[PDB]
Amino acid sequence: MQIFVKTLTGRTITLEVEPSDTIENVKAKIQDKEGIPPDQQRLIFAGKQLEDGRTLSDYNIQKESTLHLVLRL
Repeated sequence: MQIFVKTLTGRTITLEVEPSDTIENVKAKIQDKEGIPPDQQRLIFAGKQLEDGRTLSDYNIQKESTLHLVLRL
């Protein structure tokens, strides 16, 4: 399924994911597409900071949902 990742720069990238995918794997996908190292990535959805070990389905992230990417040093 397609999801959107909104960056602070104002740019939004599209990811192809499955609800069974872990947050860690999503961050890996972001690295492959944009080159941002996972340890610098903070993902936000529905006011929650997403935890690496959990899956997208755990957070009820549906298709065409938008995640917010904030970078930590």
